[PDB]
Amino acid sequence: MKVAVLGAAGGIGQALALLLKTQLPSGSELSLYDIAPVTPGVAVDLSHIPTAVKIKGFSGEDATPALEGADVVLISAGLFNVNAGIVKNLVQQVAKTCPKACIGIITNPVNTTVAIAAEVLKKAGVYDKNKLFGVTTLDIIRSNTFVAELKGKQPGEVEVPVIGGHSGVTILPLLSQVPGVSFTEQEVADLTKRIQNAGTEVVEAKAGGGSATLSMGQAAARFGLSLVRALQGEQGVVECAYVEGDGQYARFFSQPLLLGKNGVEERKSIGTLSAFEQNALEGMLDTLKKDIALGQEFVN
Ligand SMILES: [Ag+]
Ligand SMILES: [Ag+]
Ligand SMILES: [Ag+]
Ligand SMILES: [Ag+]
Ligand SMILES: [Ag+]
Ligand SMILES: [Ag+]
Ligand SMILES: [Ag+]
Repeated sequence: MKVAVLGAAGGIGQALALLLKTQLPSGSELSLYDIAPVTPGVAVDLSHIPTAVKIKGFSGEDATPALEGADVVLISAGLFNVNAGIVKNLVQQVAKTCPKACIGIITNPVNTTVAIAAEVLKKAGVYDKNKLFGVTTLDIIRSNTFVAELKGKQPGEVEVPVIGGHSGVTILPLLSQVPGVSFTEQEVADLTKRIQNAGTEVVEAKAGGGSATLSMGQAAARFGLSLVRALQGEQGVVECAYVEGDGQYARFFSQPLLLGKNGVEERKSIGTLSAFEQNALEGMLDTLKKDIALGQEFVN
């Protein structure tokens, strides 16, 4: 099982490649691609770590050598028009090479970049809605951290469902579904406000030094590993991701997903929502639908 990381020389990409090199199952393969000429040396660097994960790095404007045989493609390359054009170009490159591969978009704005990728794969006639994922895992592990700190739980034993989008008011953590933990109405609003603004927390603390890179690589690594495990045939692998589903709330929407040997095996229901959550859901659907349309019009 081969994972291709497009944009592997950036902050997110290098952290993701390090975690995949050290945590991918034995026998996996890892290919790094980035326009930065350092990328082949990034792979040789990681190649000295003693794990059973073959790794090779590529540069230049042609990513196709890195994409050959890839079963999973994670795109973290990357103002909006520049990043939007980068996502569209790289997804067009994947459609020429590995039309099967599961594709996880990390490049922000995820609410828009996933719609960009979908319209591209459609134009190439290779689009499979069970194989395109918007990586929203950072919202989950942030919610796990904030809930565990507030409620005095072990951070590794808390799992918060997070649905909707990946930006601002479209991030809706379903705090009413955390087992064994109850929240006041003040704690729900406060936690929701911090979870929706957590990206700005990092930008301000970095004093202009950028946004989240290390925790984003950790979240992307968690999702990629779950995908790889499910593609190997492991059962009961459930992760949340921004995907094109039934369109009950929006064309793309983050929800629990049973993963399988072909990507999505079943889109699980979001479950019961509290009054606060159902109101936060319908209050942000307009912004989410506009996020999607922005990506749809960028391609069309
Ligand atoms: Ag392939
Ligand atoms: Ag291929
Ligand atoms: Ag696949
Ligand atoms: Ag797939
Ligand atoms: Ag992210
Ligand atoms: Ag979730
Ligand atoms: Ag989930």
